[PDB]
Order: sequence, then C-alpha cells, then structure tokens
Amino acid sequence: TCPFYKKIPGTGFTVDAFQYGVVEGCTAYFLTHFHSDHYAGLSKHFTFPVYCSEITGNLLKNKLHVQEQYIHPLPLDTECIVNGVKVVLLDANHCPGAVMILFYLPNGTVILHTGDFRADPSMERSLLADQKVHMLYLDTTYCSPEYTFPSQQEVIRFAINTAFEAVTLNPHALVVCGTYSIGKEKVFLAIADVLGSKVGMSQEKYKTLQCLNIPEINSLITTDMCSSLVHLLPMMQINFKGLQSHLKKCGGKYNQILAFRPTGWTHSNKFTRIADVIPQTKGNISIYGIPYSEHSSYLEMKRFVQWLKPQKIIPTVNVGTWKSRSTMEKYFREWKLEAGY
Ligand code: NI
Repeated sequence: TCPFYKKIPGTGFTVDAFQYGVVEGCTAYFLTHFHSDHYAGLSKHFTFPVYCSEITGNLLKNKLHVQEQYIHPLPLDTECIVNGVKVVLLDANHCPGAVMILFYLPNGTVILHTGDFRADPSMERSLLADQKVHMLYLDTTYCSPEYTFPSQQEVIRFAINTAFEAVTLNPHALVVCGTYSIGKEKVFLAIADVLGSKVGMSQEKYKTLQCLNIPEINSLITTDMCSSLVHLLPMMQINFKGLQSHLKKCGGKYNQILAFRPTGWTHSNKFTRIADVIPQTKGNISIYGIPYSEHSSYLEMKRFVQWLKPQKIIPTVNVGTWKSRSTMEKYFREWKLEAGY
C-alpha cells in the first residue's frame, strides 16, 4: 500500500506511486523523472493517466511501451489545469526530463514536490518567486553537513583535462565511461567533444539517448564501436576484469584504457579535493571515481529551504529509520531559527 508522503491531500493525485497496484481514489498519477525507484510498476498494461514532462513521456512510450493514450506530457514553466486543479512543472536540475511539481489546492494551500533535485540559486527566479508555499515535499538524500562535493562544472573540467592529457601522450589509449541509468550525460559528452570523437555504445543505450531531446545528438553518438574512441559500458563492468575483457574485443586498436566511474558522494570527499584525485591502476588500465552529483549538497539544500521559508517540510528520502528522521527534523529547526521564519 501507498505511503502518506506520496499522496497529495485534497486531490485525486499521487507522485511516484506505481508499485502499489490501484491506489484508492487516484484519478491522475504524476511521475517526476525516469529513474527506476520512481517508475517502479509502470508497463504496457498500465491504464490510468500519467502526467510528466515531454522527455519522460518519450521514455515511457519507447522504453516501457506504455500506450500513448495514457501519456499526458506537460510543458514547463506553464500554468496547466489537471482534473480541475492548477499545476506547474519546473526543471529539477536532476537528470533529463526531471521535474518539480507545484500544486495550487482548491482550498488556497500551495504544495511544492521537488522530486529528486539539485538545488540552485537560479530557482529563486523561477515562478517560485511569486508566492508562498505551505508544504514542501523535499529530496533529503544528502541532508547532513558531512555531505560536500564540488560543482558539476569543476568535476567536468577535471575529467576533460585528464582525458585530453592521457590521449595526447598516448594516441592509442581508449576512454571508457560507466552508466546504469539516465543522468550525468555531460561526463561522456564533454570528454568525446574534446577528443573529436563520437561516443560509441550498445543499441539499447543509443535508444535511451535518442528519447532525450539533446540538440544535435546524431552528431554526438553512434552504435559503430570501431569508429569511436570513447565507449560507454554498463557500470558493473567498470573494473579491472571487465575492462581487460573489453580491450580484448577491440582488435589490437588500443594498448591502454582510461575509465571513469561517476558516483554520488563517497567518504574520500571528506579528505581529498577534486584537484588531488588519483586513480586505481593495474597494468595498462586506470579507473577514476569522480563525484558528479545530481542531488543537492547539504549547503545547497539549506540555502534553498531558507529562501523558500515553507511552513512545513515532509522529507521523501532517508525516511525509514528513527535516527534519520530525528536528525533531519533537528536540521530543519536550526534552519528555521537561524533565518527567523
Ligand atoms: Ni533520481
């Protein structure tokens, strides 16, 4: 059965609630983004209205075969009426297609559901500027001060310079980048662009990227592995064994691999600056772990919430333990006393 923090009071609506069967009195199911924990349950057999972005709609149709009659895409930054209630979708700065949802309740209450998001000062100049929010349903993935990481721009700078240096020293090196879902596409796109190559991948991954409305995509990716010196592989294969095995298949074109594993936060963030990061190396294979986050740092989260000044906060991540829930409630009270709302 569907938990409370996925229901929107005073509406027939749920958010990211497809794994519970038929939800009593749900007339429209919202999906914030195409990540498996959130879409869990959708398929070609689903027969209720799904509301989402255009990009999420492309993935539902082509990857999950959801029938077209039940896909309701909405434009961003635009007031829309759904089942007699005003809603707006806003960019979440998460993965492609990810939204936040503003609901304007018939009784005068305003609710923001962040989905998964990476808070940014640019959100203080969206349609959120205009008015009050009474309840915030918040992506609390990294709600603790130990969670620090650099900007996406610094991480990409590090990856481009690392790849360009290595391939200029050795023109016979191959670059490999891990993936297991959408998001983080800038890692492999920026590397390929500096190297003057398309990105090679499987047919299944090429299909997924074709759903994402990335400009000039046909100029950036390919299924012809032989033509490309930046390859994508599933994340589970980014290890000394998997990469040895991959190099065998390239037909003596390459004598070295340099690989990247994007992660979220890891404990080596607690000591080592992005500049100072070093790889793990065995023979002619080197693997860099790089902390490319699509969720708010503690400081970014705190900034956003202090600016918005919500009356109540409902966390949507780390809700399963008493210690987690208690820790989060203490931070929300400090933020409120410090800023005076
Ligand atoms: Ni996500």
